[PDB]
Formats: sequence, structure tokens, C-alpha cells
Amino acid sequence: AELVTNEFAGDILISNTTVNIWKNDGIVSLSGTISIYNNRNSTNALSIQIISSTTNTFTALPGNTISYTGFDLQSVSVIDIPSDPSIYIEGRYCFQLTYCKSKRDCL
Amino acid sequence: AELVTNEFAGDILISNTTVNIWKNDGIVSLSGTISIYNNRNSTNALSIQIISSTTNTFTALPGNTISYTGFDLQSVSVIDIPSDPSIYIEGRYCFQLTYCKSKRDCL
Amino acid sequence: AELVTNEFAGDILISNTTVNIWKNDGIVSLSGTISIYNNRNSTNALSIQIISSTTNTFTALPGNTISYTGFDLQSVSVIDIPSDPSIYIEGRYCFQLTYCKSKRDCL
Amino acid sequence: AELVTNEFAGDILISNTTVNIWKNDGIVSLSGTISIYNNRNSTNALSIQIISSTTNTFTALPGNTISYTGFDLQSVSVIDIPSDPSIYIEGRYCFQLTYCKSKRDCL
Amino acid sequence: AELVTNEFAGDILISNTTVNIWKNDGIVSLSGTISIYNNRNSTNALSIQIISSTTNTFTALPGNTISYTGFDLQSVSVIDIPSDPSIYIEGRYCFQLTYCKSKRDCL
Amino acid sequence: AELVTNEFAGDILISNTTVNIWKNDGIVSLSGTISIYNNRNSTNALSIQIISSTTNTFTALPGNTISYTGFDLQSVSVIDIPSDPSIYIEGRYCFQLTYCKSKRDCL
Amino acid sequence: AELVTNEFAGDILISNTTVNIWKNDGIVSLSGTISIYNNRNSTNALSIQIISSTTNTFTALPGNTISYTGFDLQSVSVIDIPSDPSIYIEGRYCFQLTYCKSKRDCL
Amino acid sequence: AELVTNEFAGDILISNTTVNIWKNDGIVSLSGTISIYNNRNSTNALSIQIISSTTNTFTALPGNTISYTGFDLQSVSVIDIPSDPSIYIEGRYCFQLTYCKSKRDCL
Amino acid sequence: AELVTNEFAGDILISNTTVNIWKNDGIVSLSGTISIYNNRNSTNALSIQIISSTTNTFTALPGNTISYTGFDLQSVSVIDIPSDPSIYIEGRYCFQLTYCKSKRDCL
Repeated sequence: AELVTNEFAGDILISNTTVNIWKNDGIVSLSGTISIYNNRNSTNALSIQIISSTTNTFTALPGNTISYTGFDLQSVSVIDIPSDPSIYIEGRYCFQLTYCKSKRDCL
Repeated sequence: AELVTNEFAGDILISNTTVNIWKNDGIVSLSGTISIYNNRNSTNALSIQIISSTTNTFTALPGNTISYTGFDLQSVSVIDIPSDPSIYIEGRYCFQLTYCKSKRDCL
Repeated sequence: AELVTNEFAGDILISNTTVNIWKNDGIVSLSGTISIYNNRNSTNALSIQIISSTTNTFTALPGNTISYTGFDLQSVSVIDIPSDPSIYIEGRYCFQLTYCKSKRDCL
Repeated sequence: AELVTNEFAGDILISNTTVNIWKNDGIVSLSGTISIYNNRNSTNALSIQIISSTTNTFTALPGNTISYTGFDLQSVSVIDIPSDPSIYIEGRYCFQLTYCKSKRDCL
Repeated sequence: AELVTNEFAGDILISNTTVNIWKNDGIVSLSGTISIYNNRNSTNALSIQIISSTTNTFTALPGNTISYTGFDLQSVSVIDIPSDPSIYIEGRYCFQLTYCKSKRDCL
Repeated sequence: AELVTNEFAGDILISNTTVNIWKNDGIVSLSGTISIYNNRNSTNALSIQIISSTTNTFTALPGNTISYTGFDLQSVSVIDIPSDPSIYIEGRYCFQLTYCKSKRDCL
Repeated sequence: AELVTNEFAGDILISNTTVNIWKNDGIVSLSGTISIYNNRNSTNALSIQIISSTTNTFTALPGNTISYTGFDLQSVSVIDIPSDPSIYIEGRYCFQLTYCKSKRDCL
Repeated sequence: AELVTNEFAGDILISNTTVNIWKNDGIVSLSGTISIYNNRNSTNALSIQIISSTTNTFTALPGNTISYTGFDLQSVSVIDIPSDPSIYIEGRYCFQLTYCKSKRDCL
Repeated sequence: AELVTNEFAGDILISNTTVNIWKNDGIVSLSGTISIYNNRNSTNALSIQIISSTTNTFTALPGNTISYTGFDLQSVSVIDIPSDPSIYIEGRYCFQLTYCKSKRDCL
């Protein structure tokens, strides 16, 4: 076996609903770091649920990045989106995820 | 054997049909991450079907990236394209795919 | 033995004929990803035939990239080029190809 | 096993409360360096609590970066935020964290 | 032994003759990819002969890149250059060549 | 075990006190290089104490960088800061620190 | 032993003489690629002698690069420089040379 | 054990005294290259003493770089600084130093 | 043991004397490539002596780079500098040097 690391980023734009921004397949064991930035021009805090072996909730105020590092990462969702007609949340995420891949069944 | 990683990106432009944007050969076992961005200037949501050992459907609203990580990735298609004469969907995809390659039958 | 990866790109300009854009030597076993972009300024769809252990045909509409990943890649050709005197197709391709090379007969 | 290093940065904006800016999952053993910059345009000092096997408190004056290197890094928080209605603290953090990951349970 | 890869590019300017643009020494066993671009401002097609274990001839129309991947690469020549006093062919080549080198007779 | 290298930089701004700019946890054995620059616009010399297995004091005049390389690096402090109401010291530091990390207790 | 690769470039300016542009020490066994460009503003062809186990002569017309790949590379010289008072040859070379180096007599 | 390389640069500004610009701890065995540049705007030569297993003195005239490569590098100092009230020496140094670090006493 | 490669460059400015631009310590066995450029604005040729197991002399005319590759490189000097009051030689050197370093006496 060898470890494989994937590094990726993405955008969040919101302008009580849950929006899933990342998930695994329920099979892959993923460890690593998740970072979520909420832009300083956002009207509201960004509430994030990270599901691993535990459920953790974080709040990023406008202009702040939250970061989490752990094992068995399963999903990341934006939660508790307020029902404000003037809502504007601009954000960015970055992920560094590592899993293990077998080389036995190699073509 | 050794693992090989391919990293590639591409564009999506749509201006109920299914459009296949990526597929494998049905033989290669591919693991990795797929990211699909729908540009903020799009008129509609981008519906994506990812086929692996399971079929998953995702929806990217304008200005959002969806990401998926899994084993046995087989195809990615845009699905549920609406019959609107004013439709405009601009998007981008990024893939990090890893497979296993033998070194036995080497020239 | 070791695996070798070649990464290369090239241009397509057309302004029923078949144009071969890439082929192997018929000996090298090549696996990897092929991406074909058809520029948004093209007048027509780009029809592509990829020959491996199977023959696959793809169509890239103007502004779209098609991608394929597989084993035993042998050739890529533009096919079904229409007999229009006003035809303009501008495109680009990208390839990530991996083969296996012996180190026994080393100088 | 192999070591994995994650490198990440983020922003701090404050305009007695504690704000957690980074934490681990309580399982991952993280070693590395933490750097915290307080911008020269800040009105106040930035007080930082780093929790590892010990609790350390640091103060970054406006225009200064503090750095810490250690084992068993668990969390970083902004602490002792003053109750001033004219407070403005702009900062940045950088982290280089290394953990160990097994390759036994590899897919 | 170890494999060595050389990557190089060069220019072609023509403004029935054969022009050799690359050759080996007749001893080194070279495998890899050859790409030949003919610029869109060229007046004529670029005819290329690639000698390996077989002789292959390719034609690049103005604005097109041809690519070839194989073993035992020996030479590349421009062939069938027309006797036109107004001829202008501007082109570029790219090569990724791999050979094997012994470490027995090491100083 | 494997070696881990951390590379980091930071700013110094002073506008007899001791200011600690970096320290370890008292457990990690760190080897490497420390460089301290005092900007040419500074009014005074920058006095630096580097604690390792020995205590070394250095003085960087305005526009000069001092560098030190050694084992068992423990802390770096600015020392002997003069009581001048017109003092202005702008500086920068750079560190390349290497430690050893076990892979026995790997998750 | 290990292989070492050196990559270097240089300029040629001439404004029947032989000019040696590169040579080895007569001991080192060098394999690799030599590329010689003759600038499009040159008045004359650039004649190049490459000495290896064989002597090869090449001619680069203005605006062309010649390339050679082989073993036992010993020297490269400009040859057959014409006795023209208005001669102007501007050129560039690039070399990728690999040799083998022992690690037995290591300090 | 593994080798560690540190690469660093710094500035020299002088506007018979000895100024130590770099030293080791007297324990670390450092091998590598030292380069010292004296700027073309300097009024005087830069005299440099490099202490290793031997003491070497070098002189860099304005606009020249001196370089030295050796084992057991211990210190570099500017020496023989003239007592001229109009002296201006601007310089830069670059170091590539390699030492050996054990992995036995790893945390 | 492992091989270590140092890569460095420097400037030459002269505006019969010998100027040593590089030397080793007389202990380190250095192999590699030396390149010496003489700028096109120089009034005179640059004569270079390279000492290895043999003494070689080279002449770089204005606008030319000379290159040499060999074992047991010991020193490079500018030689035969003419006694002209209007002399101006601007040059640059580049070195890629490899030596062998033991890991037995590791701290």
C-alpha cells in the first residue's frame, strides 16, 4: 500500500437550510485538514458542520478562517443558514485529505 | 506495481439531456477526487451524476463548487439540463485520479 | 522496470475527412487520460474517435472539453469533418500517457 | 507509516472573549510551527493561547509576528480580547503541522 | 542501471529537400514522444519522417500539432519541402526521450 | 524515524526589555539556521540572544543580517532594547529548523 | 554509484577558424543531448562539429535549431567560419549531460 | 542518519575592525559553498576571512563575487576594514551548507 | 554516503595579473560543469585557467560562454589580464559541482 494525498479548494456563495459542500463515498478512510474562510464582506457568520467519527460544529465570523484536523472525515456542510432576504455570505474552503490505497489488484 | 496519478481540468458550457464529460474504459480501477464548479454568471443550477460503485447526484448552485472523493470512479455526466431557450451554464471541473499499473510486462 | 509518464498538449485547427492527431507505434502499451477542448468560437461540433481496446466516439460542442481515461490507447483522430466552406474549428488537446520501460538492456 | 505535513494560513479580524482559530480532533498527534502576525494597523496587542502538552500564552504587538514550535499541538485561540468599542485587530496566521499516518488499513 | 529522460524543444523555419532536425548516435535505445507543430501562419503543410524500427511519415497542416510515441527512435526529418519561391513554414518541436544508463563503470 | 524541516519567517518592530521572538517546547531537539535582519531605516542596532547548548549574543547594525547555525536551538530573543523615546527598529527573521520524528506510534 | 545530470546553456557570437564552445576533460563519460540554435538575424549558416565516439557535422540555417543525442560526448566546436567582413552569427546552445559518479571515496 | 542542507543569504553594509557575519556552534560539521559579493558602488575592496580546518583570506573588488567550497566550515568574517570616514561597502552573501543529523534519538 | 550537488553563480568585473574566482579546500573531490560568460560589452577576451587533474586554458570572446565538464576540479582563475588603461571586462560564471559526503560520523 501507499498513502495518497489530495489537495483541493472551492468557493461558497449564499445570496434553516443545510448545504453539503464536500462528502466522501462512505468507504474511504480520510484523514487531514479542513479550512473554511468566511469573507470580510459577508453579512452573517458561516456555521459549518464537520462529520467524522464525531460531529463538530464551528462558526466563522466575517473575515475569519476556521481549521480542523482529524481522522475518518466523512462530510462538510454549511448549516443554520438564516432566512434573511438581504443575506450575503461569500466563503472559500481548502482541504488536504490523505487516504491509503492498495497496490495488490494492479493492472 | 506502482500507483499513477493523473490530474486534469476542463470546461463546461451549456448555452432533459445528459452530457457525459468524463468516463473510464470500464477496466481501470480509479480512485480520487472530482470537483465541479458552476460559475456565478450561470442562469441555472448544474446537476451532476457521478457513477462509481454507487450512483450519486449533486447540485451546484451558481458560484458553488461541489466535491466528491471515492473508489471505482466510472463516469461523470451533466444531467437534468432544463429546456430553457435563455439557458446559460458556464462551469469548470478538476479531477485527481489514481490507478495502479503493473511493471511485469515491461518493454 | 519503471513507469514513464509523458505529458503533452497540441492545437487543432480546421478551416467526410479523418485527421489523425496522435498515434502510438502499435507496440507501446499506453494508459492515461485524453482531454479534447473545442473553442467557443468554433462554428461546428468536434467529433473525436479514440481507439484503444475499443473504439469510442465523442462529440465536443463549442466551448466544451471531453475527457477519456483508459488502457491500451492507440490513436486519436478528428472524424466526420463537415463539407462546409465556412467551417471554423479551433481546438486544443492534452494527454497524460503512462507506459512501462525495462532496465535490463541498459547501456 | 509515513509522515504527512499540512501547510495552511488564515486571517484574523476583530472589529473578555475567546475565539478558537484552530483545533485538532483530540486524537491526531501534531508537531510543527505556528506563526501569528498582528498587522501594524491594529489598535491593540493580539493575545494568543497555544495549547499543547502545556498551555503557552503569547502577545503580538501591532506589526509583530510571534512563532512557536512544539509537539502535541491541540488548539490555538485568541484570548483577552478587550471590551473597546473602537477595537480593530487585523492579523494573519501560518501553520506547518506534521502527523504520522499508517498504511496498514489501505484501500 | 537507471532510466534517464531528456526533455527538449526547438524551432523549424523554412523560408525536394530533406532537413534532419534530430538524430541519435545509432547506439542509444530511445523511447518517448515526439510532437511537431506547424504554425497557423505557414503557407504549406509540414511533412515529417520519423525513423524508428519503422519509418512513419506524418503531415501537419498549418495550425496543427502531430504527435508520435514509440520505441527505438532514431531520427526526425522534414521531407518533401516544395520548390515554391514564396514558401514560409514556421514550426516548433518538442521531445520527451528516455534511455537506460549503466552505473557499473562509474568514476 | 524521519527528519522534518520547518521553514518560517517573521517581522520585528520596536517603536532594558527582552522580547522573545521564538522558542521551542523544551523537548524538541532542533538544529538549523537562524537569520536576523535589521532594516537600514532602523535608528539603533538590534541585539539578539540565541539560546542553544550555549548562549550567544549577536548585534545586527542597521542594514545587516546576522546568521547562526547550530544544534539544540531553544530560543531567540531581542535583548538590550534602549530606553530611547525616538527608537525605531524594523527587522525580519528567517528560520530553517530540522527535528526528528518517530513513526512508531502512528495512527 | 549514482548518475549526475548537468543542464547548462550559453551564447555564440561571431562578428576557416574553429571555435571550441564546450569540451570534457577526456576522462568523464558523458551521454545526453546537445541543441544548437542559429538566430534568424544571422547572415550565414552555423556549422557545428560534435565529437563523440564518432565525428558528426551539422549545419543550422538562420532561425533553426539542430539537436543531437548520444554517448561519449567529448567536444562541440563551431567550424568552417567564412572569411566575410560582414559576417554576423548570433546563436545559443543548450546541453543536458549525464555522467556516473562513485560514492566509494566519500568524505 | 540523513544529510540536511540549509540555504541562506544576507546583506553586508559598512558605512582595523573584524565583523563576524556567520559562525557555527563549534560542534556541527558543515560542508558547502560560501559566496560573497561586493557591490560595484562600494568605495573599497571587501576582505573576507573564512575559517575551516584552514584559515583562508579572500579579497572581493567592487562588482566581484568570490566563492569557496570546503569541509569543516566554522566562521566567516569581514576583516581589514579601513579607517576611512568616506567608506561605503555594500555586499551580499549566499551560503549552501550541509551537515549530518542522526535519527536515533527521535521523538 | 550520499552525493551532494552545489549550484552557484557569480559576477566578474575587470575595469599580467591572475584573479582566482573559485577554489576548493584541496581535500574535497569535486566533479561537474563550469560555465564562464564574457559579456558582449567587454573590450577584451576573457582568458580562464581551470585547474583539475590537468590545467586547461580557455578564451571567451565578448558575447561568448565557454563550458567545461570534468572530475577533480580544484580552481578557476582569470589569467593574462592585459595592461590596458581602457580595459572593461564584464562576465558571469555558473558552477554545478558534485561531491561525496559520508554519513558515518553523524550527529
